[PDB]
Amino acid sequence: HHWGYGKHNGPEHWHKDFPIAKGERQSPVDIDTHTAKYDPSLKPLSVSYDQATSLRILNNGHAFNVEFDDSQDKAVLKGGPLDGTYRLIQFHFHWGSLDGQGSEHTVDKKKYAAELHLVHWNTKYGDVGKAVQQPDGLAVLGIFLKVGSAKPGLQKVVDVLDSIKTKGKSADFTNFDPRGLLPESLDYWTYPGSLTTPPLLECVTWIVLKEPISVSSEQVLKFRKLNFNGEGEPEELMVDNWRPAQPLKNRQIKASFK
Ligand SMILES: NS(=O)(=O)c1ccc(C(=O)NCc2cc(F)c(F)c(F)c2)cc1
Ligand SMILES: NS(=O)(=O)c1ccc(C(=O)NCc2cc(F)c(F)c(F)c2)cc1
Ligand SMILES: [Hg+2]
Ligand SMILES: [Zn+2]
Repeated sequence: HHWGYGKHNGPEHWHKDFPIAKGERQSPVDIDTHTAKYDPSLKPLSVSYDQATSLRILNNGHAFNVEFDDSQDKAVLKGGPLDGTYRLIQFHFHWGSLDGQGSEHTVDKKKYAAELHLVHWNTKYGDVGKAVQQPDGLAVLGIFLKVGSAKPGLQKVVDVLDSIKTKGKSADFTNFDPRGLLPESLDYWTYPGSLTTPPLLECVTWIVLKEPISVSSEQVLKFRKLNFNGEGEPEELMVDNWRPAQPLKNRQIKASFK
């Protein structure tokens, strides 16, 4: 009665309502490190998050989004394979019920515990609504999470999850610094793709970081305690909200490093 990740409304069914699901530039994809083309013309990424203004965190029934004020060029992404300035609008995660799965993208078929997506829209389009209608409208920075040591910068997010346990719940979330979620290196792979959830619009330039960040078992456990359902409805734990790898088709994955 609406898409989800369940047996009856999961990824295998999305194509019925969103035919683009079987499109030419769908995400995520498997990154085969041996076939990725090192491209020397790729410029380094420019991540300027020092003026980032987070405002709210909400459980939307599919994942939890941390939203940022994108009214001005406060937190932007430029450089890399990008042409123009991209403003950060929100970030969310995809994760699994077990540590051996959770990521959307895979590297040489290897799945990580989770995947962080920092969503940005191209400023030349005026608003996000217009950007999703363009081939280069969005830029998503993907970061893999592996279970190991705790990530201090992630704890503030972890602590607030209790207040947004169910669908539709939101909590004020100001003064969060997204710089605390970045790995040391900004080396990346890039390819043209799409949103990984319906409407599955093919308007995204994907930039997937090579270096994952570590999070503790305890930190990822808290993600698994969220609910897909709203208050008063049957409880369904929010886990495995990831889409399986899609055919690469006529696309080439470029790498910024040798
Ligand atoms: N400036 S703000 O904090 O008041 C604000 C925050 C989030 C959104 C939003 O998520 N729209 C949906 C949405 C988000 C995306 F990231 C997209 F790519 C998209 F197409 C639609 C809009 C405004
Ligand atoms: N996991 S990910 O990075 O690929 C991803 C990022 C953002 C969104 C999103 O904003 N959906 C809202 C939304 C509502 C609409 F009505 C739209 F038209 C639209 F494009 C997006 C979905 C997936
Ligand atoms: Hg598009
Ligand atoms: Zn995502």
